[PDB]
Amino acid sequence: LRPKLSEEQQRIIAILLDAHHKTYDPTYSDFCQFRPPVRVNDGGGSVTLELSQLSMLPHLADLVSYSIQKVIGFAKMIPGFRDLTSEDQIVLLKSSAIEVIMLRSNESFTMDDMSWTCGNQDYKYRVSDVTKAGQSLELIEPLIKFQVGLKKLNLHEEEHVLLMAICIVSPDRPGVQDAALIEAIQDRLSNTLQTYIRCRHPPPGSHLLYAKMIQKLADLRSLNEEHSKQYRCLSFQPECSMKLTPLVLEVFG
Ligand SMILES: C=C1/C(=C\C=C2/CCC[C@]3(C)[C@@H]([C@H](C)CCCC(C)(C)O)CC[C@@H]23)C[C@@H](O)C[C@@H]1O
Repeated sequence: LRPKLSEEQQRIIAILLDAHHKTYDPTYSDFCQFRPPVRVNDGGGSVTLELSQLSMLPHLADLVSYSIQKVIGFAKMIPGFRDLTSEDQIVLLKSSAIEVIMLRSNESFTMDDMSWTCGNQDYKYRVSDVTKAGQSLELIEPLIKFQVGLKKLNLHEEEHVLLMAICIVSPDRPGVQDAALIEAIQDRLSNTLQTYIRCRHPPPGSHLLYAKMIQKLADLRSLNEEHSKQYRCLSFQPECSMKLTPLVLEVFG
């Protein structure tokens, strides 16, 4: 069976596409406003040197902080999100922030050279640039594999935005009060996605794709946990707080 998208479902997709278009600048034109990226000579991938300098942290922390703000904006536009209490809204945002950033970054990720390309060389982020931000390969390598796998799904933008929405509105986040309401909202979203794939996504991908996308959400949980572990280590570095931002400190602290 391939039930047609209901008027409500079509409206949901429209709202999410619009929300994404208003919160994700494909030209990355604001990036020049972030603290400048600095790339020290670390061909050896020296953890000691990376931690001593954290040369790329101010820039990437600003990029992440900026992205969290955009995600907050996107989330507020998710149909039903505002029906939740502010406490639940914040619980969901803080817990999904890094995951949505990883998902949305797939738009700048390119398999041409396995980097996040957001402009000229200055705004091209490679594994080496992330390690220069004090991040561990224990996180970055799996992150890259995740990006490639997500790339290969060749998601329509409709699927991309629905996946980010579903990621955010997850009832199984620690601290949520009204898990029931959250699940109802997510189910409305998941049903839209499943319905969209079944009647709009041409094979060989008409089906099976929903399962692959849901698996990505599971992968994201592991990446989230891995990032939290690495962020903790990074936080031990003296003077690190100044290289981050208040929003970043709050979300991951
Ligand atoms: C942000 C966005 C972009 C890229 C994402 C990247 C590339 C650089 C390194 C990042 C920011 C990863 C880092 C492991 C996260 C480190 C954060 C912290 C220093 C606080 O522990 C996660 C996603 C990666 C650019 C654009 O796609 C908008 C998107 O929204």
